[PDB]
Amino acid sequence: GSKISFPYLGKITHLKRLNHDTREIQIHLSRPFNYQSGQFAFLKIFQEGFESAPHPFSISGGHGQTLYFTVKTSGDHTKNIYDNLQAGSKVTLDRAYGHMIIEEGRENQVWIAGGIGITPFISYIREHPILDKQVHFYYSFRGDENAVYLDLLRNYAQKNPNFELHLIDSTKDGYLNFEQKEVPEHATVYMCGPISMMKALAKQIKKQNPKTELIYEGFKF
Ligand SMILES: Cc1cc2nc3c(=O)[nH]c(=O)nc-3n(C[C@H](O)[C@H](O)[C@H](O)COP(=O)(O)OP(=O)(O)OC[C@H]3O[C@@H](n4cnc5c(N)ncnc54)[C@H](O)[C@@H]3O)c2cc1C
Ligand SMILES: [Cl-]
Repeated sequence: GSKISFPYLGKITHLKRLNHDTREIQIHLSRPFNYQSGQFAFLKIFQEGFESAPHPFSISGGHGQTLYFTVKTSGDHTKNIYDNLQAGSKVTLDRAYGHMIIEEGRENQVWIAGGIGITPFISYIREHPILDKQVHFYYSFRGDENAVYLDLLRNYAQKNPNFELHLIDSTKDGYLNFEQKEVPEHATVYMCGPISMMKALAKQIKKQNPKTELIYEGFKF
């Protein structure tokens, strides 16, 4: 307990409904905030009609006094977020958490995202406009209407040729599968999506390419 730490006080400045069920929150904080792309944080909302309990969400962009989250409806709080959350509202955050720093991974990196699991990588893309690493990125989503940030990703491919982008619509091709997929020899694979999808892909990637490093963060929708 050798540090006195105060929560990060914030105001919500902008919101955008990216699709039918996912909403992007832009926050201004009272003082600069440390994180590294791939970490999450615990957000507490103070608006009439909202529970103020802390929910974790992956940080999906920002530096300094700007922080972004992208929320997919999955239950009542998130549904309330999509529907009713309002610019002006006060929020606090404790601090960054997680062991998924994309910076610290190898030169070579494979990225796998299922659904709203793309958020941590949007973080990376947003804060590294020119890309240093070598990236194969697999974005899996259930139907075009569950994809987000498409334009941002395509713009990023155009600016960064060392950025290689695969869009899988799982309803077209079936769940992503890495059995007959090879992996760069000295690569780090990062993954984020439904827990069910993580565990299945971990299995497939530790067996085919058992020499690969693999960091993931699951959740349930
Ligand atoms: C590290 C991490 C990062 C994350 N990042 C993100 C992110 O970037 N974006 C994002 O949208 N989410 C993210 N999540 C998930 C998010 O934290 C939760 O999904 C969210 O806080 C749930 O809030 P809720 O009240 O809407 O869900 P709840 O209503 O609490 O329920 C959650 C789930 O449980 C089920 N459920 C609800 N009520 C009941 C009941 N009475 N009985 C049985 N089952 C029930 C629902 O089907 C629902 O899907 C992350 C989670 C983790 C752990
Ligand atoms: Cl799951």
